[PDB]
Amino acid sequence: FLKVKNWETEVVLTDTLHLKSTLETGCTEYICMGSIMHPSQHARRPEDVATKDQLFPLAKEFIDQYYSSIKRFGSKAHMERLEEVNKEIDTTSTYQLKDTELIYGAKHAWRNASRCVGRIQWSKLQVFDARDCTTAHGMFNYICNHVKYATNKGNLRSAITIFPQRTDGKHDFRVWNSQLIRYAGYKQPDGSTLGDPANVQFTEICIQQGWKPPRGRFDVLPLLLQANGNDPELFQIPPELVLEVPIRHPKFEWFKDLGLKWYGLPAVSNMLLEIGGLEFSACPFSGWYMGTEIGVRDYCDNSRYNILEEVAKKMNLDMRKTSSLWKDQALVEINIAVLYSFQSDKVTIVDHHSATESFIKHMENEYRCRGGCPADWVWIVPPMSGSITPVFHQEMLNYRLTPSFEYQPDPWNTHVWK
Amino acid sequence: RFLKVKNWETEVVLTDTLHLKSTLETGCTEYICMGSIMHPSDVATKDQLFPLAKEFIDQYYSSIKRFGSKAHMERLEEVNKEIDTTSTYQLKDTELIYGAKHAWRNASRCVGRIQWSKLQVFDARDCTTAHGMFNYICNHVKYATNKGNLRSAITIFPQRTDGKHDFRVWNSQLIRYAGYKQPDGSTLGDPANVQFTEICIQQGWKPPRGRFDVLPLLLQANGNDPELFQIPPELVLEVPIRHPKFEWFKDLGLKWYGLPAVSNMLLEIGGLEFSACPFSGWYMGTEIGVRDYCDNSRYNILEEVAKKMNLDMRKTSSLWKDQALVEINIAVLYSFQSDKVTIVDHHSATESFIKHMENEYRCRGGCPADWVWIVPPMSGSITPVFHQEMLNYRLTPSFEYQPDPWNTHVWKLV
Ligand code: HEM
Ligand code: HEM
Ligand SMILES: Cc1cc(N)nc(CCCN2CCC(F)(F)CC2)c1
Ligand SMILES: Cc1cc(N)nc(CCCN2CCC(F)(F)CC2)c1
Ligand SMILES: C[C@H](O)[C@H](O)[C@H]1CNc2nc(N)[nH]c(=O)c2N1
Ligand SMILES: C[C@H](O)[C@H](O)[C@H]1CNc2nc(N)[nH]c(=O)c2N1
Ligand SMILES: [Zn+2]
Repeated sequence: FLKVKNWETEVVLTDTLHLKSTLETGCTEYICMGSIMHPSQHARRPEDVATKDQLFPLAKEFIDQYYSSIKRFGSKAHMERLEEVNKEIDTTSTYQLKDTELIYGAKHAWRNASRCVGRIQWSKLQVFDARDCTTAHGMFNYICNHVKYATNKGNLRSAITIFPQRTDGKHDFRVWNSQLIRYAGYKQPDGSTLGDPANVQFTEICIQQGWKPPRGRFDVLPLLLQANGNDPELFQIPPELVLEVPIRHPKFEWFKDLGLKWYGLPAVSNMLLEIGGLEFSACPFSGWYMGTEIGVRDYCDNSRYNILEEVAKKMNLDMRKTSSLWKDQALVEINIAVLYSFQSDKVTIVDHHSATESFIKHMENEYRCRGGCPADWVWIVPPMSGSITPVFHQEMLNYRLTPSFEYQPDPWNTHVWK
Repeated sequence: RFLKVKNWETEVVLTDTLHLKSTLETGCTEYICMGSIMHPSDVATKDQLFPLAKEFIDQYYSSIKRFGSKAHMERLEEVNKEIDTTSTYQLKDTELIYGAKHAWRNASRCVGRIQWSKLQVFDARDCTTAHGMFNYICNHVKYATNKGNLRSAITIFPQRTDGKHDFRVWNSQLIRYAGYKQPDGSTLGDPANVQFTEICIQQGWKPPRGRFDVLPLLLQANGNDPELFQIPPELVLEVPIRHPKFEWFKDLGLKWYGLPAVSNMLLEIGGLEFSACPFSGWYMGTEIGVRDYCDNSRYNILEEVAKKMNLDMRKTSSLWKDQALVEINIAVLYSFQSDKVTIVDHHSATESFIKHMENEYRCRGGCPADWVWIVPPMSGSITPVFHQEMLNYRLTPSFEYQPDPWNTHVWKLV
């Protein structure tokens, strides 16, 4: 057993769930790697098509967990399912999940995501089974339906669309975009960057593939979709499906003249979903924003839109020295504007005070019913005003449970073109 | 073996080899990370002390480029004699200074370590009574305060012997404000110090019962009962807090003390334990402006400031707390700078820490750093440390936490 304490409330929780952790964290009793982005390469199954003794134990573990979850461990259906999975692996080197298992696996991958502050919502996830997809055109159709469903005219709904699992590693389905909706970035001749600097490389691949860039500050990128290991294909998302919020400020009438906007739907498309040894390399999922993701990171990171200087100028702050806290002062006003703007357009958004309070409640729920909740303090604490949120004062234990979402390489680093 | 850390803002990659020198526990395991746990988890025998002493003497003679020398070998022989005959040993003055500086250098939770080699070390190992401790501490406060031009310093009292004769400063810091619980459930002064305030009162302290009463010193020598002393008021430098634009801010009546002086930690050098070792530097503004003033469990002034700012406090999404938090921290920095009392803002402090970290990697092979503590409690991602991967491990000499003395002390009077 392990205890975590909240230093504000003195609430103490006792963790037993960590006994079921599967993968290394990267830490040891002599070194802590808690602030490393990718601390571990420990995987549950090796590189490509596993042998029977490598895959079946992982499948058995997941099926056991699923049938335990529904109070049917050792039931007739449980033992038949094991026999069935055994024959599938025997004859195809893989196996196929039932619809119920796929849904259970996706929801638990979200429930197990230690870096996600939004998990109080984990059981309210709409799962779209796209495992019958065969072409990039079919992927585009599935993604359009996902975006329209999840956007829901601003009343956002969490969703995941799951394309065919990896087979041999040469027939991967991939969304080359990091998110379904991102803005292009362009290297300028004078050395600067127009648009989102984070997407410069992906933007160049799109242009190189035939995309005609309008070369503005907020150009929605095309989709670059790879089916069954083939070369990726470009598609324009119909603009009526792309909900955007123009950013204005409730007090500063000049703020609108900065010309800022953002999109409403955060839709991660570069991660891998791992369920029982199966690897779903294309599994775009979406929820709704916490305001700081846009107002602190997207807008104010030095390597992103980097707007602090512009905003502080318009505010007439003393920008001569750091100790005037002009960056901090502008940072708050920018984040007021983002929240005010989404709320004014009735687009779902959560501020970091409400989000972190919900997460503390979610932790307490999980310790009561599940005996723990894996949580990564470095990622859960918001990137502004940290200690005036309750999660700053909350001790957390981090460990890796399966099913899970994993990072994977960018496909342009691995794809051999045809 | 090597380990790489990356900065995701700059893409600089640093290579850590120094971590191979750790041999004490982080608290984590191969399958669980406890990096956000505040405290993960009588005296050394002869056999335990031998290898600890050797490792320290070895590293000291290596630092002065005398490893393997005649002097090195004779020092090791001398140390082993003392352990064999007395069950402990005594550091040379050079070794004490080196060890104190390196405990600071090794403090993975400290963002101010670019200053580590400029530490003034006061050797107080000849002290025998609480009155002598009081004298040493007054001299430290006066030296460190230096009329506002603060200088880092540490004063080292005699090491633990059998654990029954410990020297302890019972205060958590040398200068702190009292807190008083009221019958109606409210608190006057600093809520963090209510418990220590009660102990002082019970020992005979007559409290003024104000909002900013400087606490007396409660000093324990040689395992005896602790004794009360009033710090001479002219040695306590304080800064009234005002704001460069809001003339009403001074009406809040806020002030703080200039000298941050930690007195409840333990200094370990070569297996020796210095249970009383108060040390001091200068403040980073957020320590006062974010934590001391705006923690819900501390002075908790966000509401009053947001009121006077005419902020909309009905909804969290107005970010009224965030807005008030920034102005309070502007006031703290402005006030200290106007009074010419050393202070550093979190932007300057984290920039210097990154420079320090890179230098340490280049010349030492690494820099143990605790991201959870290094990143400031406000505006985290607009400081460079937020984007810097770090490795946390325990090197010795080190500063350690220890139990509060009133939880272990067995009283003697009547
Ligand atoms: C419903 C509202 C949601 C909110 C407010 C939310 C919030 C967040 C935030 C703020 C982060 C940190 C992201 C960053 O700093 O870049 C995060 C990470 C994460 N979220 Fe959630 N999230 C939500 C829904 C979801 C859903 C539906 C899923 C999956 C089905 C999910 C899976 C994850 C994962 C795996 C991570 C960490 C991996 C990574 O981003 O590198 N989240 N979340
Ligand atoms: C010179 C200016 C210094 C600055 C600006 C500075 C800054 C800081 C800050 C902001 C913290 C976190 C404190 C907290 O959040 O409660 C810290 C922790 C720490 N500091 Fe430094 N510090 C300085 C000097 C020193 C000195 C002189 C020593 C010892 C010789 C020292 C040893 C430590 C240790 C051991 C910790 C972590 C242990 C703990 O506080 O729980 N620091 N420092
Ligand atoms: C579903 C969702 C909701 C939300 N509110 N925010 C996010 C942001 C995730 C950002 N995360 C960055 C690292 C990565 F790119 F590798 C994977 C995605 C996702
Ligand atoms: C020397 C110094 C300088 C500075 N600028 N700030 C500090 C703050 C240390 C706070 N830390 C809290 C936990 C503890 F009480 F156990 C030990 C002290 C210390
Ligand atoms: C639970 C969490 O570890 C705790 O609140 C820590 C977070 N980081 C901190 N960082 C600093 N500098 N000081 C602190 O007291 C804390 N508290
Ligand atoms: C190195 C460090 O871990 C890295 O900058 C992390 C810090 N915490 C974070 N937290 C969130 N939510 N998102 C991030 O991208 C990061 N980046
Ligand atoms: Zn760890």
